Amino acid sequence: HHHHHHMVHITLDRNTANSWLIISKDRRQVRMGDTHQNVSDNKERFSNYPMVLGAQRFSSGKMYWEVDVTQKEAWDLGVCRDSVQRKGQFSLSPENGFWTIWLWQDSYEAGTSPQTTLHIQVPPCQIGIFVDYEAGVVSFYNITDHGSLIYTFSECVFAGPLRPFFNVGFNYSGGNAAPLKLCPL
Ligand SMILES: CN(CC(=O)N1CCCCC1)S(C)(=O)=O
Repeated sequence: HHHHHHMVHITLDRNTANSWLIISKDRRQVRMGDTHQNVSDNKERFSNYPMVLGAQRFSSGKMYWEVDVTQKEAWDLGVCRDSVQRKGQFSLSPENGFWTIWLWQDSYEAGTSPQTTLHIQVPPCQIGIFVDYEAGVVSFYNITDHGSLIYTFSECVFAGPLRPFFNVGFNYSGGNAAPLKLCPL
């Protein structure tokens, strides 16, 4: 792909984070803590899952960023509407305002309803995410495999401003403590 020149500097919004997350001082990394991180509750925090939003809002144009997923067993990545549900249980779907892919139990899937199997020969250590607001496209790229395409959501109906979306995943196994990291431009 040749989307690299639309690179944007994403930072994480602490106020949206689940209360167990630890976001680095530079707001570029996030990991699961082993306990509640001693913050007040608010209506923006994702309550049931270890999720956090980027601070940036996009309503036009072309945007690109990269995320490091090295040695994680589970995670979700993509974009979502600014007005997605924060509290309780929900599925990641375009009907609920999410355009995402994930790793779970040794398989990769796109967050359609129902979910779609992905075909990845080289497990990625970094993921590229491209959004074309006007075209209604969200695409995912395997940076470890020379930028190969993972998945394209087309005919997207965003229906609002978009925010970068992250889930570090649960750490029931003791094998999923590693962080998500926003990679430098
Ligand atoms: C289920 N987790 C503990 C927990 O209750 N929380 C952390 C995750 C978000 C909800 C809050 S664990 C064992 O760390 O994956």
